[PDB]
Amino acid sequence: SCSDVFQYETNKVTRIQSMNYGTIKWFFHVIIFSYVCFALVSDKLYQRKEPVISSVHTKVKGIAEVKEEILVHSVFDTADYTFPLQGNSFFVMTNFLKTEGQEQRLCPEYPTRRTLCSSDRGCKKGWMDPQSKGIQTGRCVVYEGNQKTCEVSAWCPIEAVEEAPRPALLNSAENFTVLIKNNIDFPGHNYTTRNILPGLNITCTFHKTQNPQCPIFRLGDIFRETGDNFSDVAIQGGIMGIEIYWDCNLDRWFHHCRPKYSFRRLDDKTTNVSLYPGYNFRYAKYYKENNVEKRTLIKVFGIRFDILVFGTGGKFDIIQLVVYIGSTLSYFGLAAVFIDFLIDTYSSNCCRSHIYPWCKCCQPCVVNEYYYRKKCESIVEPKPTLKYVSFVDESHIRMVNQQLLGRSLQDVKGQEVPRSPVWCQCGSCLPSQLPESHRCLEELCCRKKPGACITTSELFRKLVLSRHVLQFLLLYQEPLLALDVDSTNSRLRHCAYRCYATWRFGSQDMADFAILPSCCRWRIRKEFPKSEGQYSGFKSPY
Amino acid sequence: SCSDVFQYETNKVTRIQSMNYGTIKWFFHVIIFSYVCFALVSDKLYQRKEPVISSVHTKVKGIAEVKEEILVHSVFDTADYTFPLQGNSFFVMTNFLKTEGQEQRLCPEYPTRRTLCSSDRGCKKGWMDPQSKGIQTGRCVVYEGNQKTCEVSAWCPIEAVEEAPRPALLNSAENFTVLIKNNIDFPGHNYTTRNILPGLNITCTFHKTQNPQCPIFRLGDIFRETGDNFSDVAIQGGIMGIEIYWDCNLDRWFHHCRPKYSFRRLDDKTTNVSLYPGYNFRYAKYYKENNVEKRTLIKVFGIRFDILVFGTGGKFDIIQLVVYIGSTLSYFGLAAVFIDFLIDTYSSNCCRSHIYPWCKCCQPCVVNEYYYRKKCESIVEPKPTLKYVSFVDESHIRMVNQQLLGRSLQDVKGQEVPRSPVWCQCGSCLPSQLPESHRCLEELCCRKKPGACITTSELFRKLVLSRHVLQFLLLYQEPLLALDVDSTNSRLRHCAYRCYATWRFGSQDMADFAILPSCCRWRIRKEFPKSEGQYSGFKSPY
Amino acid sequence: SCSDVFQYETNKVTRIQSMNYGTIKWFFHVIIFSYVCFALVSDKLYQRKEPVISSVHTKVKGIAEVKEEILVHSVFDTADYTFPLQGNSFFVMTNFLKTEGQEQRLCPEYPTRRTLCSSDRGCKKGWMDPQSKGIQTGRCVVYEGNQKTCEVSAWCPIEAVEEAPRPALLNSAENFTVLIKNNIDFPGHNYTTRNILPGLNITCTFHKTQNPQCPIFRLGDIFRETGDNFSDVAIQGGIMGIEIYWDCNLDRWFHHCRPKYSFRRLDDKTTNVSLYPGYNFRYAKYYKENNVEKRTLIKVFGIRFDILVFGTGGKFDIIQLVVYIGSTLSYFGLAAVFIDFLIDTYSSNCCRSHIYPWCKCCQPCVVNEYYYRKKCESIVEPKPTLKYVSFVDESHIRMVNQQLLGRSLQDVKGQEVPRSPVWCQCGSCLPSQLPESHRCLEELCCRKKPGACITTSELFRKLVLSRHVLQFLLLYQEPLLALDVDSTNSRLRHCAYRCYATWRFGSQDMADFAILPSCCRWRIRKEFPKSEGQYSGFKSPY
Ligand SMILES: CC(C)CCC[C@@H](C)[C@H]1CC[C@H]2[C@@H]3CC=C4C[C@@H](OC(=O)CCC(=O)O)CC[C@]4(C)[C@H]3CC[C@]12C
Ligand SMILES: CC(C)CCC[C@@H](C)[C@H]1CC[C@H]2[C@@H]3CC=C4C[C@@H](OC(=O)CCC(=O)O)CC[C@]4(C)[C@H]3CC[C@]12C
Ligand SMILES: CC(C)CCC[C@@H](C)[C@H]1CC[C@H]2[C@@H]3CC=C4C[C@@H](OC(=O)CCC(=O)O)CC[C@]4(C)[C@H]3CC[C@]12C
Ligand SMILES: CC(C)CCC[C@@H](C)[C@H]1CC[C@H]2[C@@H]3CC=C4C[C@@H](OC(=O)CCC(=O)O)CC[C@]4(C)[C@H]3CC[C@]12C
Ligand SMILES: Nc1nc2c(ncn2[C@@H]2O[C@H](COP(=O)(O)OP(=O)(O)O)[C@@H](O)[C@H]2O)c(=O)[nH]1
Ligand SMILES: Nc1nc2c(ncn2[C@@H]2O[C@H](COP(=O)(O)OP(=O)(O)O)[C@@H](O)[C@H]2O)c(=O)[nH]1
Ligand SMILES: Nc1nc2c(ncn2[C@@H]2O[C@H](COP(=O)(O)OP(=O)(O)O)[C@@H](O)[C@H]2O)c(=O)[nH]1
Ligand SMILES: O=C(NNc1ccccc1Cl)[C@]12C[C@H]3C[C@H](C[C@H](C3)C1)C2
Ligand SMILES: O=C(NNc1ccccc1Cl)[C@]12C[C@H]3C[C@H](C[C@H](C3)C1)C2
Ligand SMILES: O=C(NNc1ccccc1Cl)[C@]12C[C@H]3C[C@H](C[C@H](C3)C1)C2
Ligand SMILES: *[C@@H]1O[C@H](CO)[C@@H](O)[C@H](O)[C@H]1NC(C)=O
Ligand SMILES: *[C@@H]1O[C@H](CO)[C@@H](O)[C@H](O)[C@H]1NC(C)=O
Ligand SMILES: *[C@@H]1O[C@H](CO)[C@@H](O)[C@H](O)[C@H]1NC(C)=O
Ligand SMILES: *[C@@H]1O[C@H](CO)[C@@H](O)[C@H](O)[C@H]1NC(C)=O
Ligand SMILES: *[C@@H]1O[C@H](CO)[C@@H](O)[C@H](O)[C@H]1NC(C)=O
Ligand SMILES: *[C@@H]1O[C@H](CO)[C@@H](O)[C@H](O)[C@H]1NC(C)=O
Ligand SMILES: *[C@@H]1O[C@H](CO)[C@@H](O)[C@H](O)[C@H]1NC(C)=O
Ligand SMILES: *[C@@H]1O[C@H](CO)[C@@H](O)[C@H](O)[C@H]1NC(C)=O
Ligand SMILES: *[C@@H]1O[C@H](CO)[C@@H](O)[C@H](O)[C@H]1NC(C)=O
Ligand SMILES: [Zn+2]
Ligand SMILES: [Zn+2]
Ligand SMILES: [Zn+2]
Ligand SMILES: [Zn+2]
Ligand SMILES: [Zn+2]
Ligand SMILES: [Zn+2]
Repeated sequence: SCSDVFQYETNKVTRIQSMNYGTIKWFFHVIIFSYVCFALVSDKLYQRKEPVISSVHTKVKGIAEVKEEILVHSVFDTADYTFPLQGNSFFVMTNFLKTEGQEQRLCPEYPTRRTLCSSDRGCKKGWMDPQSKGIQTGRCVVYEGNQKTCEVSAWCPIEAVEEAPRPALLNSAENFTVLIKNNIDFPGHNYTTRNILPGLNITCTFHKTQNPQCPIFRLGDIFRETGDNFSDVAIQGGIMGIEIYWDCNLDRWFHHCRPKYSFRRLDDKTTNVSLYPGYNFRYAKYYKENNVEKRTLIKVFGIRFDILVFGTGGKFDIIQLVVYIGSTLSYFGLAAVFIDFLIDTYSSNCCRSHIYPWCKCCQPCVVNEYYYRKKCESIVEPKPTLKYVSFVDESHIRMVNQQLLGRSLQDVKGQEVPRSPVWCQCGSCLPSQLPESHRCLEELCCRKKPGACITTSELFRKLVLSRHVLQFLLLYQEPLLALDVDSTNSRLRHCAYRCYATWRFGSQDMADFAILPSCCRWRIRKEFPKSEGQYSGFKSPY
Repeated sequence: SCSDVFQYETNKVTRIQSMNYGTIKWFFHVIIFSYVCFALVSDKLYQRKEPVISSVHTKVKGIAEVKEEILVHSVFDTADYTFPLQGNSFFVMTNFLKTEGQEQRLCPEYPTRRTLCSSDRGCKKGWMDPQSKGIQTGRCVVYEGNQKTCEVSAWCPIEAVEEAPRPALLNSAENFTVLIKNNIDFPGHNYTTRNILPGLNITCTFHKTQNPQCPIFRLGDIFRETGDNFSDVAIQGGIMGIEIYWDCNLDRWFHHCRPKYSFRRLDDKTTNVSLYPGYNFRYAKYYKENNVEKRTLIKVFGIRFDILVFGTGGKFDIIQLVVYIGSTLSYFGLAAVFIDFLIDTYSSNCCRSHIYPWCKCCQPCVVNEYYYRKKCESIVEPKPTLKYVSFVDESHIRMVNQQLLGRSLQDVKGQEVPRSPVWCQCGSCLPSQLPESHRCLEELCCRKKPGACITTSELFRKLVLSRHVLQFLLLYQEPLLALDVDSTNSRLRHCAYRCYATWRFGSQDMADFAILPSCCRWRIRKEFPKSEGQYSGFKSPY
Repeated sequence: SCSDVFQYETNKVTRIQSMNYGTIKWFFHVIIFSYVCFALVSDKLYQRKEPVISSVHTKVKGIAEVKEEILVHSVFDTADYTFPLQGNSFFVMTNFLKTEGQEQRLCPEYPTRRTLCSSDRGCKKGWMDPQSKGIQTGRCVVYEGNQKTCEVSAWCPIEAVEEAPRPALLNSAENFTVLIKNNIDFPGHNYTTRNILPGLNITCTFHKTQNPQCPIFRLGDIFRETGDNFSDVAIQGGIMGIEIYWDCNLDRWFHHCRPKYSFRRLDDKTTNVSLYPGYNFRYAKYYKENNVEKRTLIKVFGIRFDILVFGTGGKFDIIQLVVYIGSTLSYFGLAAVFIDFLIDTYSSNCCRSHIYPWCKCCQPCVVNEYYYRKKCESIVEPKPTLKYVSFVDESHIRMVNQQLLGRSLQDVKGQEVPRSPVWCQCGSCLPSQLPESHRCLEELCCRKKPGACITTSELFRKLVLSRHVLQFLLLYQEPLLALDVDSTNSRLRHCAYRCYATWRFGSQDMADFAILPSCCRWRIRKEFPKSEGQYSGFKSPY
C-alpha cells in the first residue's frame, strides 16, 4: 500500500471576497504578530538564562578618633573595627561597651528589680535566669554598701546594665570607604567578568548619577541612599545590604554585562528590646595576669554590610525560540475561529426575525447566510430508523427519525426539513401487505389533507411510469442490457421508486431513506408487477 | 491586487448529527480543559517566579556550667562558645580539649606506634609525617622515663592523643535558644518581607504544630525534630541545617508569604576516623609570658548550624499565561484528530469483510462509510501517462497509469476504479492509424471478452451520433453559432468523444483522461468525418 | 437544542495521490519529529528542575616550616594559618608582615615623600591622610636622626612601608591538602546526597582523569589546574574558586548525581597598587604588658578559597512534558501550510505565461491548477450592487460590482469573470420602463457589438419561451399545481428569467445576480404578459 503512504490530504476551502472579513483577518494577524514579537523581545524568550555565580572581595578603609571618658583619645584602624569579608558580608564596629578584668568567680549580680534581695530566701541555688549571665549560689550578698543582690557564679565583675553610648564612639565610621570587587561567572555560557574594568577611575566614589559604576562606597552615602541616619544606626547597630544586580546579555552583537548598585536596609527598625534591636554581640578578649585567666568583654555594636549579588545572563538558544514560536503559533487561528463564529451566528434566522428589525444596523450581515450555505453541509446519521416523508400539499419534507411502532407514518410527524383506509387522504391507497410490525411504515399517503392524489399528476406518469424513460435510464448505466420479463419488471419498478424519491426529495441523501406513499407504491407495482411472490418493501441502505 | 488582500479562506466542513461523535468531542474538550486549568492552578503557570534574596541574623542565648577535672566548675556564656553568624551559619561549641603553654621548640612527639623508637635509626631528619604536627630532627629522645619517641620541632608540648570528653563539657548547650531573623526580597516583584511580624509572640519557642511560626529554636528541639541525640553529637560535633522555605504568592487577592521551618542533619553520620567524623577545629589562643610567645591550643568540637533559606515568589504575568494558553491550545484538535481517525478506519472494507462477522458489536459503525464519502474526495495526479478505460462487459473502470510501450491498452490492465484485429472482441474495430509508438493506446476495444459491440447500443447512436443532440449541445454554449462544413464536423466529432466519455466514465476528472475504444472512435469519425488530413487522437489535458 | 450540542463538524478534505506531495509531507513530519525528540532529550524538557541546596565542610591539613631573619625556624600548623570555613570559603595564610609592641600613642610617621617635613609648617593638626593610619598633631619630629617626619596619634610604632616577603614565608602551603565534604539537597524532589560515598578511596588526591572524584585537593594542584604559580600568588595573595557542579538526574532508571570539580581564579591578576592587588588584611593580636595595652599587627597575605556549588536536579514531570508537546504540536501543520502555498502559487497563470518558457524544469507543476480547482471555491459578497452581465458575442461574463448611476449597464464594464436605442446593438431592445434612477440597469443589450439578437436563437425559444417546458418545470416542483391565468403567466415569466440566467451564467451564484438584456426581458414579458400593472424588474436576493 505504498500508494496510500504517498498521499496528501488538503482541506477544501471557500475563499470569500469580503472587505470586512479580510480586514478583520489582517488586523488580527498584525496584532497577534506585534504582541508575539514584543513579548519575545521584552522578556528575551529567545534566550537561555543562567543565574550568576558570584565572588565578592571588600577592602574597607578609614581610621577613627575615639573619645572615651576614663577623657582619652585613641585611633582605631581596620585591625580594630573590621574583620575580612566572610560569606559576602563585612562588619564595621561603630560602638562598644567594655568590661575589663573578668575572672570566673562568684560575684554579686548587677542590681536590677530582679536581682535585688532583702534576704537569702529571695534566691534559689543553681537558678539560671534567662536575663542573667550567671548561676545563683542560693545566697545574696552586698553589691555596693547598703544594696543587696543575688550572688552568681559567672565571669565577674558582671556587666553593667547600661545603654549603648550616645554619640557612637566610632561615629566617624560614616567617612570610611569600602571598595567592592565582584567577580561573576555563567558556567553554562562560559562567561566570566568583573565589576572593575581597565580604564575605570579609581579616584572616584559612588554616585548613582555621576559615578554609577564606581565600586568605592562611603558608608554614609549608602545610608543616605536608603534614607537612614548613620549616627543613629551606629549607636545600636544595624544591617545594610549592598545589592549588585547583573542583567547581562551575552550576545556579542547585543552584549552588555555591567552591574547596577542599589542599597537596602536589612534589619527591622524595631525599638522593642524584646526583639534585640540593632546588631551587637559579646566578644571576649582572653588574657593572663598573675597566672590568672582573665577576660575583657566587649559588647560590640556595628553595622553588618551584606553584599547581595543576583542576576541572570542570557544567550540566544535555538530551542527556546522554537518552543516560544510553537506556543504562539496557535494564536493565528483565532481570526479564523472568530470569523467562522460570526458566519455561524449571523446565519441563524433569529438574527433577522428579531435582531434586524430592532437594530437595523446589522441588516447587511445577512450575507453570512450565503457564506454558511457555501461553507457547511449537514448530514444525519443513517440509522435504520431514519425515514423521510414528503406530502404534495406540504411545502417541505419530514425526517421521521423515530421507530414507527403500531403507528402509521402518516400520523407520525417528525422533524421539519426543507426541500379507502382511514389514514388515506387521496382515495387511491391500499392497506399494507407486509408484517404488521412494519406495516405502519408503508401506511403512508401522498398528502396530509383530503384532495386529489399525486399519482394523477402528469409528471408522475412520465417521471415514474414511462416505460421508455425507465428503460433508457437502465440502458444508460448498462448499454447492452437484456433481461427476462420478470427481471425487466423488477428493474423498472426499482428504478421507479428511485426516480420518484429523487423527484420529491431531491438529493440522494434523503432519497435513500425516503418512503414512498402507498398510492404511488401500488401504482408503480401495478405498472411493473412481478411474476410471483410478495413485494418486500423499504430496506434501509445502512 | 488589493482585492486579493481582502480575502478570507474558510474551511469547508461537514456537520454530522451523531450522538456518539458529539459526545466524544465534548468529553475530550471537557477533559482537556479540566486538565489545563488544573495544571495552570497547581503549578501557578500564570505566575512569573523569582528566587528569594535572603539575609539572616541570629541571636543565641544560654549559659553552661562546665565541669573540668583539674574538679572545677566554670560558667560559659555566648562570648565563650559562639561567634556571630557568618555566611548564614553559626557555631556553638559543645566540647573542647585544651593544651596550655605551647612554645615553638623541640620536643619529644607524643607516643604512638609510629613515633616509638628503639634507636636514632628510626627517625629521619626533616620528616613531615601526615599524622604529625611537627618536623623530625632526626634523633629520638625520652618522652617520659623508659619510653623513647621521635623528636620534632613544633609547638610543644605536643597534643595528647585523646578522645573527645564523654559527656560533652557543654552538654547543656541543648537548652540554648537561637532567635532567627530572616529578611527576604524579590527585587523583580519589588517585595520584601520578614519572618517576624508585628503581633507575634516573643515568649514562645518553636513547635511544628503549636508554634510553627516562632523563630526561637531550642537546639535540643531541632535535634529531636531530626531524630538525633544532642548529647552524642555534642561529643564530636556535627552540622545541622535549619531550612526556611518561602512559598510566596505576591498577588494581593491571594497574597501569602510566610516561612516554613524544617531541619536536616548535614554531616555524614560516619564513624570512620579516616574521614574526620563530626565537626572540630584547632584554635590558638596566643599570649606572652616572661617575654616568651606562648599558645593555648583548643581542639574545639561543636555543632555548626546552617540557615538554608530558599523559595520562590510568584506574581501574575500576562506573558506567561499567554505562553501557557498557546501551548495548550493545540490539544483541543485531538478530538477532531481521533474522530477523523475513526471515520477513516471504519470506512475500510476490511472492517466489514472480516471484523464485523467476528465482532458483531462493531457493525453499527458502518455509517462511517457515509461520513467518509461525504468527507473525503480523492484525485490523482493528471500525469500525461494517466488513462482510463471502460469495458461494457466489465462492471467498473481501469486506471492505466503506466506507459503503453508496444502493448495494446486492451491487454495492459491497470488499477481498479469504480464507476478483425487480434485485440478486438467486438468485430467492429480497425487498426490504429497513428504513430506506432502510440498506436497501442488507440488499440483498445469496447470490451474484454467476445460478443456484441457497444456501438450497436441504441443509446450510443442517440448519445453520441445524434446530430440534433450534438448541435443542440454546441448551441447551448454558443447560442448563435455558424461554422463551415468541416468545422461543423470537427466540433461534432469532439462533442461526440466528450459525450461518450461522460456517459461511460461519468465525472469529468475521469472523462478528460478517458480513452475511447477503436470501434466507437472510428464510428464517430465516420459519422463526422473531416475534409482532409488524419485524425490526431487522444491528447492529455495536462 | 440538545441535538445542536450533539454535533461534530469535520473538515471536507481533498486527498491527492501525488508522489511529490506525500513525500514532502512525510519528510517534513520526520524532520520535525526528530528535532522535537532531540530537543526534549538533550534539554530534558520532560523534567522539572530544581536548584541545589548546598552545605560545605572543609578540613585543611599540613604544616609549614617558616624561616624568618630575626634566622629562626618555626613550625606553623592549622591553628596558625587557617580558620574554619565560613560562608563556603576558607583562607590559608601564605605570608605575613609583623609589627610588634604597638601602643596607642604619638609617634613620628614612617618616612615617605608625603610625611617628610622640613619645618612644622608642613603639617596640619588633625589631618587624616588616606594613606595614613594616624592623625597628625600639627608638628613634625625626628624619626631617626637627621630625618624629620610628620607626627601622628596612632598605634605606634607605625608600620614600615615594606613589600611582601619574597619568597613567601609559607610557600610550603602548596603541599597542604583540603578535604571537601559537600552535602546537597533538592527539597522539591526530596533528594539529598553527598560527594563522598561508601567505598570511596580516602588515600587519594584529586586528578581530573585518574582521580576525578577524590575530594582531597592539594592547593598546588589547584593552581596548576588553573595555570598559576602558587609561589607567586602566595607572596601577595589571591582568591581561588573550587567549583562543584551537580548535573543530577533523579529518575531511578536514569539516575545519576555526582559532582564535577573545576577550578577558577577569582581575583584580578592586577598589578595596579591603586586597586590593592592580591588578598591581604591587617589583624591585631591584642595583649597586655606592664599594665599597658599593646598590639602585634600582622599584615596577613594568603589565598582565599571559595567553594562555588551550583547545579540542578531534574525529575520527570508530566505537566512539563504536556506543555512541551503542546508547544511543538503546531509544527506538524507546516507541511500542509507549505504544500498549500505551493498549490496556490503554481495555480497562477503567471507561472506559465512567463516562468515555464524560461525555466522548462517547472512545467510539470501545472497539475497544481487541477489541485487548486478541486481545492478552493471562490464566492463574492452578495451586495445589492452586485450584478452579472453576459454578452453572446463575448466569451465570458462581467461582474459589475459598482453602482449604475445614470450610466447604462451596457457601457458600464466591470471585472472579468469566466463562464433602436443608442445602447442597443441587436435592434430588438426597448427603452427601460422603470424609475430613471435604476433604468440604466435594465438598459442592457444581449451583445456588445452590432449584429443579430440572441432572442432569435432557437435554444432561447425552447429554453425560455417553450410553454410546455416551463409548465413542466413548474409541475416538477409542484406536481398538482393550478393557477389563475395571470398567476400562470407570472410563474412562467419568472421561470423564464430563471432559465435564461441559468443557461447563460450557469451556476446559481451568478444567476441570482444576473441581469437579463432588454431584448430578452421584453420578449419574455410579451410571451407571458401580466393582466395589469407594470413589471418591477430585477431584485437583489440579499
Ligand atoms: C516572533 C516570531 C514570529 C519571529 C521570529 C524572529 C526571529 C527571526 C529572531 C528572534 C530572535 C533573533 C535572534 C536574536 C539573536 C541573535 C544573535 C546574533 O548573534 C550575536 O549577536 C552573536 C554572534 C555570535 O558570536 O554568534 C545573530 C542574530 C540572532 C541569531 C537573531 C536572529 C533573528 C531571530 C532568530
Ligand atoms: C469557559 C468556561 C466554560 C469556564 C471558565 C472557567 C475558568 C476560566 C476558571 C475555572 C477555574 C478557575 C481558576 C480556579 C483557581 C485559581 C487559583 C487562584 O489562585 C489561588 O487560588 C491561589 C491559592 C494559593 O496561593 O495557594 C487564581 C485564579 C484561578 C487560576 C482560577 C482562574 C479562573 C478559572 C481557570
Ligand atoms: C486555563 C485557560 C483555558 C483559561 C484561562 C483562565 C484565566 C482567565 C485566569 C487564569 C489566571 C487568572 C488570573 C490570576 C490572578 C489574577 C490577579 C488578580 O489580582 C490580584 O490578586 C492583585 C490585584 C492587583 O493589585 O492588581 C486579579 C485576577 C487575575 C488577573 C486572574 C484573572 C483570571 C485569570 C487570567
Ligand atoms: C517528543 C514527543 C513527540 C514524544 C513523547 C515521548 C514520551 C512518550 C517520553 C518522553 C519522556 C519519557 C519519560 C522519561 C522518564 C520516565 C521515568 C521512568 O521512571 C523512572 O526512571 C523512575 C521510576 C519510578 O520510580 O517512578 C519511566 C519512564 C518515563 C516516564 C518516560 C516515559 C516515556 C516519555 C514520557
Ligand atoms: N426509498 C424507498 N425505496 C423502496 C421503498 N419501497 C421499496 N423500495 C426499494 O425497492 C426494493 C424492494 O422492491 P419491492 O417492491 O419489494 O420489489 P421486490 O423486492 O422485487 O419484491 C428495495 O430494495 C427497496 O430499496 C420505499 O418506500 N422507499
Ligand atoms: N478523452 C478522449 N479524447 C479524445 C480521444 N481521441 C480524441 N480525443 C479528443 O479529440 C481531439 C482530436 O480529435 P481527432 O479525432 O484527432 O480530430 P482532429 O483533431 O480534427 O483530426 C483531441 O483534442 C482529443 O482531446 C480519446 O480516446 N479520448
Ligand atoms: N436575475 C434576474 N432576475 C430578474 C430580472 N428581471 C426580473 N427578475 C425577476 O423577476 C421578478 C420580477 O418580475 P417582473 O418582470 O417584474 O414581473 P412582475 O413582478 O410580476 O411584475 C423578480 O422577482 C426578479 O427576481 C433580471 O434582469 N435578472
Ligand atoms: O577587638 C577588637 N577591636 N579592638 C577594640 C575593641 C573595643 C575597644 C577597644 C579596642 Cl582596641 C575586635 C575583635 C574582633 C571583633 C570586633 C571587630 C574586630 C575583630 C576587632 C572587635
Ligand atoms: O576561646 C574561645 N572560648 N573560650 C574557651 C574555650 C575553651 C576552653 C575555655 C574557654 Cl574560656 C572561643 C574562641 C573562638 C573559637 C571558639 C568559639 C569562640 C570564638 C570562643 C572558642
Ligand atoms: O595569628 C594567626 N596566626 N599566627 C601567626 C601569624 C603571623 C606570624 C606568626 C604567627 Cl604564630 C592567625 C590569626 C587569625 C588570622 C590569620 C589566620 C588565623 C586566624 C591565624 C592569622
Ligand atoms: C567626615 O569627614 C568630614 C571631612 O570631609 C568631616 O567634616 C566630618 O566631621 C566627618 N564626619 C564624622 C562623623 O567624623
Ligand atoms: C578621573 O581620573 C582623573 C585622572 O585620569 C582624575 O584626575 C579624576 O579625579 C578622576 N575622576 C574623579 C571624579 O575624581
Ligand atoms: C542623627 O542621629 C543623632 C544621634 O542619635 C541625632 O543627634 C541627630 O539628631 C539625628 N539626626 C538625623 C538627621 O536623623
Ligand atoms: C535543660 O534544662 C532543664 C530545665 O528545664 C534541665 O532539667 C536539664 O537538665 C537541662 N539539660 C542539660 C543538658 O543541661
Ligand atoms: C503569648 O503572649 C502572651 C502575652 O500577650 C503570653 O502570656 C503567652 O505566654 C504567649 N504565648 C506563649 C505560648 O507563651
Ligand atoms: C545519648 O548520648 C549519650 C552520650 O553519648 C548517651 O549516654 C545516651 O545513652 C544517648 N541516648 C540516646 C537517647 O541516644
Ligand atoms: C612539597 O613537598 C615535596 C615533597 O613531596 C617537596 O619536595 C617540596 O619541596 C615541597 N614544596 C614546598 C614548597 O615546600
Ligand atoms: C585505593 O585503596 C587501596 C586500599 O583499599 C589503597 O592501597 C590505594 O592506595 C588506594 N588508591 C590510591 C590511588 O592510593
Ligand atoms: C614562581 O614564583 C617564584 C616566586 O615569585 C619565582 O621565583 C618563579 O620563577 C616563578 N616561576 C613560575 C613557574 O612561574
Ligand atoms: Zn392515500
Ligand atoms: Zn395518493
Ligand atoms: Zn473491438
Ligand atoms: Zn466495440
Ligand atoms: Zn439590443
Ligand atoms: Zn438582443
